[PDB]
Amino acid sequence: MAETLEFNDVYQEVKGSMNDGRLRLSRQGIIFKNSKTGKVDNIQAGELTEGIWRRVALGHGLKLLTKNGHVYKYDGFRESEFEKLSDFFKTHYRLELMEK
Repeated sequence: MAETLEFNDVYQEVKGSMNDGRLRLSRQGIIFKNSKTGKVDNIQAGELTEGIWRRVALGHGLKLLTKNGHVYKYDGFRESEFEKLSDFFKTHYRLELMEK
């Protein structure tokens, strides 16, 4: 199975704003880099408590909750990405993406 997944065409959704950037999943966690501002966010695998897959304004999106109460939303996936994302979360993050 894949040890990394990369999405170069998704967006972080913050209060209705859509910030383009690059999302990279590895066995250790998730990194998002905002293309405009260069701002990098990191989520460690062990910090994830919940992952949700749902329809959003552009395609589908992930909504991720961490143990410290932070919420991260990444939007603009094709629906066909669900299987690889679901498998990655289950295998490496030991979490089952909830479909809502």
